[PDB]
Amino acid sequence: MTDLNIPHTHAHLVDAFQALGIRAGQALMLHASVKAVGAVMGGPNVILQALMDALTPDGTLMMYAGWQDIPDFIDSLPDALKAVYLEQHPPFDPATARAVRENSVLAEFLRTWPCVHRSANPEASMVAVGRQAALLTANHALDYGYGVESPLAKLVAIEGYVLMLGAPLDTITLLHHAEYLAKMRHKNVVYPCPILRDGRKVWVTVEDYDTGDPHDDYSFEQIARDYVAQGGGTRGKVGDADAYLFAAQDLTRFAVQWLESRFGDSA
Amino acid sequence: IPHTHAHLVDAFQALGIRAGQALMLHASVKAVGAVMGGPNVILQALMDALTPDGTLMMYAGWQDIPDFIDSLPDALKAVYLEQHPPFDPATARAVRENSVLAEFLRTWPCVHRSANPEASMVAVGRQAALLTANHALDYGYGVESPLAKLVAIEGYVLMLGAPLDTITLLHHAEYLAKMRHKNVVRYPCPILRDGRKVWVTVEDYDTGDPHDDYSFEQIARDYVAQGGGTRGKVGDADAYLFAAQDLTRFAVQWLESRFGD
Ligand SMILES: CN[C@H]1C[C@@H](N)[C@H](O)[C@@H](O[C@@H]2O[C@@H](CO)[C@H](O[C@H]3O[C@@H](CN)[C@@H](O)[C@H](O)[C@@H]3N)[C@H]2O)[C@@H]1O[C@H]1O[C@H](CN)[C@@H](O)[C@H](O)[C@@H]1N
Ligand SMILES: [Cl-]
Ligand SMILES: [Cl-]
Repeated sequence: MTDLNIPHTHAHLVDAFQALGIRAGQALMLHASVKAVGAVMGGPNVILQALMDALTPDGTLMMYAGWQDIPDFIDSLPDALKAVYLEQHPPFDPATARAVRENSVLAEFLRTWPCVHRSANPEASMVAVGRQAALLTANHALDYGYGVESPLAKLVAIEGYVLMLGAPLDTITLLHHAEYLAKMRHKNVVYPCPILRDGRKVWVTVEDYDTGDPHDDYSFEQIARDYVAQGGGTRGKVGDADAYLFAAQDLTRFAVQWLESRFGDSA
Repeated sequence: IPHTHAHLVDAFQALGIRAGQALMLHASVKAVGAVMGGPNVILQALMDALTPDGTLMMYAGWQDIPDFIDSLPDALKAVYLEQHPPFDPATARAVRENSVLAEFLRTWPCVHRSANPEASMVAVGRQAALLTANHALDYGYGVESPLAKLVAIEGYVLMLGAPLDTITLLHHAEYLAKMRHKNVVRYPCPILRDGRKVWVTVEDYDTGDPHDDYSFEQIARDYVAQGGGTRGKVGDADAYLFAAQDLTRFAVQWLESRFGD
């Protein structure tokens, strides 16, 4: 066994974020495992407070939220059960829809922050605070939620960064944007979703690339590990966690080239 | 100055290796750095710390297992069925990834190797026969397996620069866990029976992909984060030492609370 630490302070997390390369005004997408950072004096919100302190109010912080309770599976239910879901399941409400189960404690904290913004796409919904929170989350199209009209696309375009805080590299949502952009020999295209329109629940059909299964013989772990191996990003400790800092545009470029050279029209 | 035998012994003991322990090793020889006398000195140092009363195991598998023959042209499959050699524990090579040390261990005097081709384990030391004996061909990571026995004798898993995703013991956790759905595989394999090649059908849980929305890295990272195991440097490698019983219990709970029915 390994015993818990004396709790990390706000100031010592700011120092570590800066030592890693976080700079004022950057736009960051964070993937974190809170337990991996270790005990923090004041709890997990201090992680976010420290990171925004390193970024200043001129910086921007975004996290993937999705929607834990999306009823995207109801076509597989028998007719009577499906009818029950159609009538009784709540719509996606950006104010109260809970983020996906894993590695999302900080996303849920971010939702109680004043001036938080949440994008409109339920399954692909992102949350953000800071200078470009509105810009990044605006007009997130319902179809192809990781594509050209996504917060991921905008993060790449404003040359933001991805910060890994003890989360496995294959949870980098940006890699779904690489899948979207890459010209590949086989893609799976897929579902119902209740949303709010003028304050009333309406069911819509969302069209997207499948993001549950890969489009071919690969895994996100493979791409990311290949990226780190070739020098991508910077590394450093943040609390007890091993942290990685990646340029969004570079990683996206690398991943699209990775996918196209194996399964693309250049293979 | 390459790492000396003594330097590695002291690092193993600093990490928590002790005389008499039964240990499964997962290593990346590259990660350790140059060792004076080569990679075998890693194993000699570890066995020195364990003493002859200790036991050292690694996953070997079978690099050349022809479990893919049904996906070949029929004409080629027919050639495989006539000409591909059976699994022979004496000479079957281990799988290529992170296995330099497993191949070294296969030349140790008194090494034992378990009979399940795909799931084959090699071991030396006091309990090497116990661990490798009567390894069932079906469900090779299940109840009749070296992993089950490693847990029963309160052994350990030592990660020596190898990735946390490569912990074979977690396939035993997958076997044990009551989950909503587990994928079963059935595949052909030639083995030796009374000195003769016989092709058989092996049944197992899939070990190539997880049975649900998880990764082994994620489980082991959660384990470490909640205080599981010890950590430290061995040579140039990041090392982790886990108790096999506690890690299995943690991983089964982890799987059941997330993907149970
Ligand atoms: C309309 N959506 C479904 C389309 C359907 N055709 C897909 O099969 C289905 O995906 C299954 O569920 C994944 C769990 O992640 C399994 O894939 C995992 O298993 C292996 C695969 N190699 C791992 O290696 C890999 O990492 C994967 N994690 C798939 O079997 C989709 O729903 C999921 O994905 C949605 C994201 N849009 C979530 O919103 C849902 O809650 C739901 N989890
Ligand atoms: Cl978390
Ligand atoms: Cl190796």
